[PDB]
Amino acid sequence: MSHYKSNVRDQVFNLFEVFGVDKVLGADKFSDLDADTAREMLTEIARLAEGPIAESFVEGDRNPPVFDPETHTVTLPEGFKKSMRALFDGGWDKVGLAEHLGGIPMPRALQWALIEHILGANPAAYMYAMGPGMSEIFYNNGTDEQKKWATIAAERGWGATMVLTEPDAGSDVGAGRTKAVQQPDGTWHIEGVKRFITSADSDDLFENIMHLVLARPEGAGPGTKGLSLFFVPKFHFDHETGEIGERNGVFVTNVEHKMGLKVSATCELSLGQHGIPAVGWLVGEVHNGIAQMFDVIEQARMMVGTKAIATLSTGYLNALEYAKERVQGADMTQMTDKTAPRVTITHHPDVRRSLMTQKAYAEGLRAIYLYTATFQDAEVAQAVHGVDGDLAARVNDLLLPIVKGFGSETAYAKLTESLQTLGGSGFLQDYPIEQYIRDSKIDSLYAGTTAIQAQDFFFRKIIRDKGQALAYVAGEIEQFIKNGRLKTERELLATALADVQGMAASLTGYLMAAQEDAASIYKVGLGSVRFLMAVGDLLSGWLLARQAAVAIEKLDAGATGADKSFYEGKIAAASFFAKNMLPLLTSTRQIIENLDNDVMELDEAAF
Amino acid sequence: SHYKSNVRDQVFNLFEVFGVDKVLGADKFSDLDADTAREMLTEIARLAEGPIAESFVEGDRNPPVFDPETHTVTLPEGFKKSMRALFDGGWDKVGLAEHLGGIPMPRALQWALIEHILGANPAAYMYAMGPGMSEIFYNNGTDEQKKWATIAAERGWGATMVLTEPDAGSDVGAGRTKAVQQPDGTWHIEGVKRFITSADSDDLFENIMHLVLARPEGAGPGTKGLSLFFVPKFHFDHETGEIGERNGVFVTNVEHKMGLKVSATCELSLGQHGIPAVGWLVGEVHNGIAQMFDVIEQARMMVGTKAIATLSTGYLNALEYAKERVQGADMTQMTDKTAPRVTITHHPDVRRSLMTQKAYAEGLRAIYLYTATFQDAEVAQAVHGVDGDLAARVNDLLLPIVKGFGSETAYAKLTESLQTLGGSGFLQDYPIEQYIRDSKIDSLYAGTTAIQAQDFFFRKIIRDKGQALAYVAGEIEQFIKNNGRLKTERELLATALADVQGMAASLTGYLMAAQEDAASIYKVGLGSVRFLMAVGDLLSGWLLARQAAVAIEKLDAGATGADKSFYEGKIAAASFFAKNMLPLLTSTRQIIENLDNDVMELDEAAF
Ligand SMILES: Cc1cc2nc3c(=O)[nH]c(=O)nc-3n(C[C@H](O)[C@H](O)[C@H](O)COP(=O)(O)OP(=O)(O)OC[C@H]3O[C@@H](n4cnc5c(N)ncnc54)[C@H](O)[C@@H]3O)c2cc1C
Ligand SMILES: Cc1cc2nc3c(=O)[nH]c(=O)nc-3n(C[C@H](O)[C@H](O)[C@H](O)COP(=O)(O)OP(=O)(O)OC[C@H]3O[C@@H](n4cnc5c(N)ncnc54)[C@H](O)[C@@H]3O)c2cc1C
Repeated sequence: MSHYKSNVRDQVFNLFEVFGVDKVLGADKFSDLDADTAREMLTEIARLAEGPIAESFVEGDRNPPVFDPETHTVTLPEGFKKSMRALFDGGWDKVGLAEHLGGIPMPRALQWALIEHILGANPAAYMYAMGPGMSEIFYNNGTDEQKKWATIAAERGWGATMVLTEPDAGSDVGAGRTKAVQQPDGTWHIEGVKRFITSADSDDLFENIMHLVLARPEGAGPGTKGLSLFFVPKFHFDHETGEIGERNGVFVTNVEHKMGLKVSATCELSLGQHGIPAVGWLVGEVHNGIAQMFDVIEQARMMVGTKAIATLSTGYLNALEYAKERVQGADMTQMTDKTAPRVTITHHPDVRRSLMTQKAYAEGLRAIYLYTATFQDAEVAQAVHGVDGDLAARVNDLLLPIVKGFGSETAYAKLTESLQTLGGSGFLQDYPIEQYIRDSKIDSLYAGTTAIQAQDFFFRKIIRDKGQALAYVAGEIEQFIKNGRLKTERELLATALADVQGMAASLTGYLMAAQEDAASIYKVGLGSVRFLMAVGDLLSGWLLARQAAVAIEKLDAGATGADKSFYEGKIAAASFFAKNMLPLLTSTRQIIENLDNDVMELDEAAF
Repeated sequence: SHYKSNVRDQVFNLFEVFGVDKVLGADKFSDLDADTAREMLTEIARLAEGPIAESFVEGDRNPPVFDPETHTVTLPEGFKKSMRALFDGGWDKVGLAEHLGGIPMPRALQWALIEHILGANPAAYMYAMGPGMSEIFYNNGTDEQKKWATIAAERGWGATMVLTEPDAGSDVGAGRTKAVQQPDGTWHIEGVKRFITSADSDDLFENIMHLVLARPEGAGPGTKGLSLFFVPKFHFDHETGEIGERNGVFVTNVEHKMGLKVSATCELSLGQHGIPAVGWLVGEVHNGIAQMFDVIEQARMMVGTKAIATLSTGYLNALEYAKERVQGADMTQMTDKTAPRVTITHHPDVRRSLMTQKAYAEGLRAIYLYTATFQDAEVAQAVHGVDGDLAARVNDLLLPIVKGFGSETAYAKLTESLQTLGGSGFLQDYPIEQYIRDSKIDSLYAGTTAIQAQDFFFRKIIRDKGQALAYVAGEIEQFIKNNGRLKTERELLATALADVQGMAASLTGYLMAAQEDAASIYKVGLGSVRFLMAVGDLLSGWLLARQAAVAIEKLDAGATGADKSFYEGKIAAASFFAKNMLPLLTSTRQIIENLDNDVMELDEAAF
């Protein structure tokens, strides 16, 4: 089969046996989608991923897109376009889309589980397919007139882009200088050069592309607050009929050559620089740009995290399958005997250490993003968590930089163990892991760098939140800890929780002391990422231990066969994660408790 | 011009820290004084940064092309031109024995010289390793073979180490390639080898010496039954060197790799094309694995030095970028959207990252130069006061560190180099992504990290009765025991030293328990790589601390300007490493003290 190895079994286990998302299925908003249909949906997109979607994974990397300066367009390899047609023909770009736009209603937890398969098999395919979802965001933010245009864009499956970054403005979005000039007829002319725009052109995949463009109206103030969001289509079109008209002045001028994710066209995009204006329409006919744009950013951050987790999962399973077949060496209990029987490398302790490390972090990360997704629907959050809409939103916002930052960083690091498991053959393009590594390196960078995620997590999602979302999560961990076979795990989780509370308190002190000693805030920065990673480790450990508790109940009730093996691995992974990952948080707390500004006072020249 | 060298740090180590200048101008090194040594470094650094580095990108983007009908490789012109610059300067004869054309010099200086080639275009050094292998052949050869080795070295023949088969990588002793003795005393070699570096190399050289492991007919199993053979690509006149008829050793494939693409990695068929692969028994004795390990020890030294060289230019690139990239306001002014924009070196996380790159890069540089100072009996005596036997044992202990810890650390920290560039880090326009790809294999060839860790524990500690390890620990204890401007660092090093001693005792106890319950030996394997990495952290922190002590004395004495900045940076690095890296070893010790065989007893089906 393909490079892509899916894990529907683990998804369903999470959705049903752990979090109880089936308990909203079949009723009210989900009245026409039951537990059986949901599972059949996941099996169906998994087969599509493993089949036609994954089939062009290698081709997209080896035969990447080409920019044509003679038409300012991009050409995509034929095999990949065939994969995109499979994705559209099955309607998959419209699941979790609102019903009035043609979508099938469902819990966000099920939606992201479905998308995992596309991100595992060929992640750029999903990125090119994000158009209808951005049309929906345009709808929810648009005037009534604009809501008709967005409906046309979704129904016709136009592509879309998120257009923020400029050469001098990436992390600092508010430094952007792309300009908006209001016209007598109420439209705007956008003038600027944007950089690194994913899917800014898409060959002939779609009949139009909606660029959602941040730009500074003439006379507006500085920073992100001065920005507005504009609907800037690639082609003008009839506002009632949708018929495609003349070309608008928004042109790709280059495509970047990248380490990976090569089949995703990453483009420099010029607005109003080629002799015709880039006409835009103020979204909502209100000036509220960064706020509107962050509806898009939040989705993109969820997607990047889920992508990284999807890639590690298929990386692990590839590594595992390889280890099961590769004969090399004697059993360590016979290491001195040179006539001893050769064994498969799963018999070797370092390999099992490596595989269990890969397994626990992949499964722990899947649990994290599905858990994050159970707070993205007010009604799921009520039904499975007992929390109201306001708390749910804050808990989701707390968890997003974890999915994104902890997910991106952990997936790329643990794929190293996946490649290591293949020995020298892991360094070959013949196997998919080296491409997994190159494709996933970008996950720590776009949709906001790990450092930006760590800062949002602490400053905005904890401090500004007054700790409500964090206090909720920590309280759920504490309950699990208070409650036999899982006593050691609970004791280790107790230590990890205290360690994370200690780190939170040290950083809070550094921040609060900045009122009387400005440079104190630097210690917050020095510690932020390690703190984010620690909370990620804590969540992984908790959720795996929760999985183990369910697995114990299921084995006690008589699980057999393949089910019994699955449950047994949950117990093993949870125990291994508690005994091998969690204790390091203690040293990390002590390190964060002793941070100082020596590294900040050093002359730049001494580096 | 990707390659950024650091001759200043090399000289600082060679002379101010380790005192290699003490043997320069005396006995074996009479014609090389400290001035000439310094000029040799500056000279090859200039060559590396210019002509050698010039084809780094070309070799990746335009990799060798294989003709299966001729069984040859075509290399890209720009890269062959870099190879000619290397040869025209005599840099394929560094540290070669004087009677082969070499300039005598301590191994510490030679490896420092090679560092620049490995940083600039590592595959160029690999192609140029022929003369060094000729010298190894010389040392192991008969008087008549010594004459062939003299010819090969003088004519600049390339060379290969030929061990790996599809079914024998880590387990060298499972090799099935056969050697068939002929009545005249030559042998015919028959078999297929795999992953052979430089098995063909275009027209770079007039011949290749293949050093081939093969099993004489009827010999026993395992590594002890293997013999080592001289198998030239071309037959040649043993008196004049004149090249004769093609010998029966043909490249039949060339791998497609994630990185190091300009290095032809080849399937090599001996005696499969109707032409015998004639081989000559090295030293006309049956001692193959012992003989070949002279080669493996150089290769492991080279791979480590490669990883380290690449991280260093990785970091120096990241630092130069950070110094000129403006993004965001200072953290003391985050709230103010009017604040001045700053260069990213002002941000805590970036300074954390740069100092992590710096401390590991410079700590590793110190490790490999430290290791080299035990590689000459005369340098070890003059610099350390140790006899030749202890010197060899210490060098043997440190090589899996250089290789295993060097390779794993360099690859991991390059991730920070790439992150410093933000999204541009993901572009091929900058060299970091190729550093990552090129260096991923350093954890794999010349023995995987797990084989390094197994070698370290069982052979370089247990079979050594702890003597070399006890020597190094004693030196560390001496530094700790002896101003109190470094009291905190010495206290942290004291905890780390005891942590590592604790780990060694635990693993030793698991081994001893294996006399009673064989399965206990699995715990050694589970912990071996973490122990290797611990010792590497201990050495890094100790050597950085020694560097800081030197820098303090030199600052106290009145260093100004660029010297002052350099010395300040060493103090900041030693302090940062002790406070941010070393404490984690306490958690690692506690994890190793609680290893258990659960993960070993788990059904393979539960993964
Ligand atoms: C493949 C790819 C696709 C992309 N697609 C899109 C797209 O469709 N739309 C779009 O708008 N953008 C897109 N981007 C842009 C991407 O989001 C930016 O590259 C990213 O936000 C980082 O910005 P930058 O490259 O300017 O790096 P910089 O902001 O210059 O950051 C460089 C370094 O400085 C650090 N840093 C910066 N500011 C701070 C701070 N305040 N505190 C601490 N550290 C800091 C960063 O962490 C990083 O280590 C894409 C990028 C890539 C690589
Ligand atoms: C670019 C490149 C160039 C190379 N050039 C050469 C060359 O010129 N000459 C040459 O002779 N070889 C060469 N090699 C071969 C290289 O040395 C081998 O790939 C390496 O020794 C690992 O062997 P393997 O690929 O068969 O992996 P395997 O031996 O099959 O190992 C796969 C996995 O099992 C683990 N494992 C295996 N045995 C054990 C054990 N006993 N205990 C614990 N874990 C174990 C490994 O650590 C790894 O994680 C090259 C390899 C590459 C990638």
